[PDB]
Amino acid sequence: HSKGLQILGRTLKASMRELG
Repeated sequence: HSKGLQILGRTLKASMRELG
């Protein structure tokens, strides 16, 4: 179940606030 939206959203969001 939602591990497959959790970790992607979390990773994507991290990826966009750890960007610069």
